[PDB]
Amino acid sequence: AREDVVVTITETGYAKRTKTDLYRSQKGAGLKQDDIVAHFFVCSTHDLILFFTTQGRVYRAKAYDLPEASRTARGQHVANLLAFQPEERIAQVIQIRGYTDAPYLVLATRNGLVKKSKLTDFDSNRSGGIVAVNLRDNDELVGAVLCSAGDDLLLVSANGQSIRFSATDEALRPMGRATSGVQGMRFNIDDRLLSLNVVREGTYLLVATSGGYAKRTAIEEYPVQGRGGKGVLTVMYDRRRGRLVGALIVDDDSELYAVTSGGGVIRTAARQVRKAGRQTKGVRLMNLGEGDTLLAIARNAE
Repeated sequence: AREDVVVTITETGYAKRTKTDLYRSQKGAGLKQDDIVAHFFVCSTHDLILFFTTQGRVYRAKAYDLPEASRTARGQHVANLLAFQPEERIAQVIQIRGYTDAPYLVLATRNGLVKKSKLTDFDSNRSGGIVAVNLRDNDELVGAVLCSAGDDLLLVSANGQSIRFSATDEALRPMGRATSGVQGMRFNIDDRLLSLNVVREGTYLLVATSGGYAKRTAIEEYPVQGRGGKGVLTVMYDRRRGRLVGALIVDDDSELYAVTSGGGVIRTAARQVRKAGRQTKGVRLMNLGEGDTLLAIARNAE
């Protein structure tokens, strides 16, 4: 059947689809990570869902390949449904209509590498997973975005460095799938890449530390620089406050979850998080318990 569906993927990696009309009619333990809707796509049963993995592969599924379930169900674990390799996990999910939807796919790795490929290079029904990037043994894929050569990309590290660069074809050449990435950001041994995002106007980069200190900064405050540098600070670090646990792009109406160490999952909105300068320390989340710490922040996708 060809139907309009809502595809939901939880933060924990469980997926399902629900007919749009049914989803709209549907609904003592507290919130848990399975309740976090990480991805929410209103699409067709016949559209494609691309699952980029930590091992640098991409698995495709038509939305009809995701099981039908009520809004309340978490669904089926994607790694199990799509026969991922042992220990392979979801890194990012992108819904597309077809392979001409954007000119490029840009990927980013834990170790700060980036790679652009033509989106049509992924138009293959070959086995389950296809290689999207060649990774070294101690690297992992962390981000994947659709973009054009007219876009800027933002990379953010756990130690609070950020780099924004223009993803022109001169600066970031389109490359093959089964090749290594090029340097996106340079950082210390003790650092790692948290996120990759396409810059969009009117948004904010919301950062939060393990100590629970959060802030959001207008995207304009991130300077455009050459790919591969150390970038600039996006937080004022202090040992008492901790490293970054999350770096998300939000709008004034974005809804979020704070995953605490000792109090489960708490709801927060971007509007609850203080707007401040790029090199500011952040403000402790009010709802975070005293002595509790933050494990992660997650977007509430709907």
